[PDB]
Parts: sequence; C-alpha cells; structure tokens
Amino acid sequence: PSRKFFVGGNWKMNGRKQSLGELIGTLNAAKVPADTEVVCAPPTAYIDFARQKLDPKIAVAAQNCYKVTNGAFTGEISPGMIKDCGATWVVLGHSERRHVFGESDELIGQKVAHALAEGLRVIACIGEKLDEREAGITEKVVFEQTKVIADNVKDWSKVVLAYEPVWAIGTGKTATPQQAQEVHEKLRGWLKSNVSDAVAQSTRIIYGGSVTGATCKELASQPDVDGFLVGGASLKPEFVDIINAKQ
Amino acid sequence: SRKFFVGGNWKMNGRKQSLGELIGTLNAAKVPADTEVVCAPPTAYIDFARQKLDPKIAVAAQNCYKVTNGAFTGEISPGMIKDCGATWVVLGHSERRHVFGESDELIGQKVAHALAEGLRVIACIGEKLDEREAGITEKVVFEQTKVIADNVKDWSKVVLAYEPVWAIGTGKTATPQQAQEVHEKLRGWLKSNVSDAVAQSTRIIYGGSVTGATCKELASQPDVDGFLVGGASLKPEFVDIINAKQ
Repeated sequence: PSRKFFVGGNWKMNGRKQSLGELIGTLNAAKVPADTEVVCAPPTAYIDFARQKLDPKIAVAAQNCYKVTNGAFTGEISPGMIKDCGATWVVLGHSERRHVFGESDELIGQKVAHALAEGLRVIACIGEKLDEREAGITEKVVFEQTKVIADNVKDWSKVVLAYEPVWAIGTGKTATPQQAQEVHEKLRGWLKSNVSDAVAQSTRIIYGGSVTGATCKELASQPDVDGFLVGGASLKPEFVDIINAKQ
Repeated sequence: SRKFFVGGNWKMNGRKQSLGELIGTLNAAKVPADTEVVCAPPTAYIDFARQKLDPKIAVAAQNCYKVTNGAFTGEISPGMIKDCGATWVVLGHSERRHVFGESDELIGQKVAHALAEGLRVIACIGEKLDEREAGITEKVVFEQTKVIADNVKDWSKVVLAYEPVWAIGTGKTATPQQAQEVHEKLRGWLKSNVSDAVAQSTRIIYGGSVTGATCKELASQPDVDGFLVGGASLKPEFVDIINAKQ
C-alpha cells in the first residue's frame, strides 16, 4: 500500500480561455513528481477546453454534477457528459455547493452513487462551520457527512475525501496543522470502524483549508493529511510548489 | 413586426455524438427569414455547440451566476458564456426555480449582471397548479415579470417566456386559449408598466408543451411570439416548430 499523494486544483468560477490557456501552459511545463496525482477542476464551460490543452499527466475534474444520466434539469450536467468531455473526476459536496447553493447530504449522496456507477472518480467534500465547531460538534457533523458519502460508495479506490475547515474560511479564524491532522485522524478512525481497515489505510484524506507554497510542506508532513484540495492558489504558479509539497 | 422566436432548451440531455447529429440537421435546415433561432445546450457543451452550429443559430447558456468571477464552485459567469461564443442565457427557468430553489431576488440579480455584461436574456416566469387554482396566476406572473423588468434597461435584449408550470406532470394541460390569455395579460403589463413601444416590440414566447402537431395553432395566437421548446428541441421536429408561421 502507501497512499499516493494527491493535489487537486479547484479553479472555481475563474478564468477565460486565454487566461486558463496560460495557467495550463505553466502546468504542462511544470515538474510533476510521479509520486503525485494531480487533478484540475475547471469551470463547467471549460471542462472540454481544459482537457484538450492539459497534458495527460494531469487529470480533469468537473466541479459538480447531477444524479441521473439525462433529464429535465436545466443548468445541470451529468457524469456521462463529464466522461464524454474526457474528464475522469468530479468534485461533490464542496462547501460552496452546501452552504451557498444549499445542497443537502441526501442529494450529495445520490450524486456520489450516480457518479461512481457511471465510472467517475469522486473528490467528496465534508466540513464544519464556525458555529458547529464552537458548539463542540465538529465530529458529529463531519462523521454524519462522511456516513452519507460512505453509504453511497461501493469502490473506495475511486474516492478521495476532502476535509474543508469551513469554520476557518472567510471567518477571520485560521486552522493549525495539528488541528487539520486531528480531524483527518478522526476521519480515518471513522472509516476503520464503519467501513473497513483496508478502506481506512488506502483512502486519501486531503485538506481543503488554506494552503500556500509556505505552509504546504508542514501540512503534507502530517501523517493523516494525504494532500490538498487547493482553492485560489490553484490559479497561480505556486500550485506547482503545492504539487511538490513532499519533495 | 416582432421577429418570431424559437428557442430550443436541450436541458440535461445529449452527448457530443447525438448533439453533433442534431446540429448537422439544424445546420442543413432552411430557417425562415422572419424567424430567430436559439439553442441552449448543457453547460459542458456550450463551446462544442457554438463551434459546430452555423451562425444563423445563436447559442444560449441554460443558467449563469451574478458576478464575473469568484469562489462559486459549479457556477459560470456571463463573461465565460460570451468567451465561448454564446450570446444568450436562459434565466428563471422553472427547473431552476422549483427544483433548485432559485429566488426571484437571485434571478433578478442574474438578469441585471447578464445584461450589463452584454448577453441577451430569455427570462422565464410562470405559476404552479396551487397558485393557478387559488386564482393568483396574474399576481404570480406579474410579480415575476416586475423583478425581471426592474433589472432590464434595454428590452431589445430580452425575450419573456411564460411556462405553465401547473401543466407539468400534474394532470392538467394548457389549451392555446389558456396560453394566449396569459400572454395577452403580460403584454398589457409591459404596456402599463414600461411603455407601449416595449409592449409592441417584446417577444413573449410560450414555454409550455409544444410539438410539430400543435405549434401552428399556438403560433397563430396573436400574443404568442414563439416558443421555448423542451423535448422536441432534441429532434428534427424542432424544425417544424421553427416553421410554425409558414
């Protein structure tokens, strides 16, 4: 075994063909350690574009999808369309989906089951808000979120778990590497007693809080932090430094 | 002399192979000179569809968000839509409103941002069955129209689409006369609340069930200026609907 280090770049709702072309040019030229698995999530308008321009060494993810293959869902896309555009991953349950756009755990679990049935790999996102953390219910929230995902997973070899400390995002608060490690350790424990030891040992649990070229090595060194889901830094050459966080 | 307007809402349907085939048909299709045609592909295929479609057909996004760039995983902006060559966006579609919970407040903000950024807007309104049977059809669609109107300065850039949401899988359906009556009311609203010139020049398209068999009678209604077509938009039948005035 030994868990392959995993770096996802979530571009969110940023970029146009020219600017993303330049970003992609920089990534294509960058040294990608073979020990690292890199995945970029473009805006949904540019999934096809990104896959055409990006070197095969980098995988492409959709930022969201829906839970059936086709239907009367104006504004949505399905896993079949994601695969048809050459992407192999989808991000599900991202904090912005949950807390800006109100996606339920129930919906999120249905999307996970559908995406996996359709042959996609999934970066499944969980995390607690500031009120939840300050109420002492971090474990309750993240465990129930993880439970719904697990209920809808049959092959954990296709899943990466991303912990987003939403309490430390846009709140003025910040999370230390020990605090991150603490959640990741709890999460791996959860997997061990609720799914299997094999699943606990093999599953990447990546950190989706604030990470830079300056903080990434210390965070990556944490024994249960298996890499990153990067936000704003994924749009900057510094993403390369995060890819090289274990070098 | 309102140009007849036929929009095809593909919704979440198709792949490159099947949509390429559909596009080949539409490219070969003789479109009437008095008719403006727009197709709204799934978001993953806006770029693809614009590249394959002939310039006689415009391309619309099915939705957008309300800022140019930002931390909104899973969203796209008007600037992205334009960057892919599309010139329209569909906003306030019944599925966004009633499956995904988009408020009037959000929809109006989207309309303003889309228009400010240079897109043309197909802005959708309509009442559910409960509202219709409570007698509040006019109330519902006038208020939805008002929120849209509040965020529109150039009406040459918008098309209004009435969606009888009350007729979707409910056990009721809309007659051509029931369509025409709400369309007539809406045009009167534009006259009363905007201008006579806006009332006369704005397309109000019908977004309920339409087929090749039914389009000519619906298009003949004096206040129905075209269609926002669902299922039929994925088939050559869509061309019959483009031809509804001929």
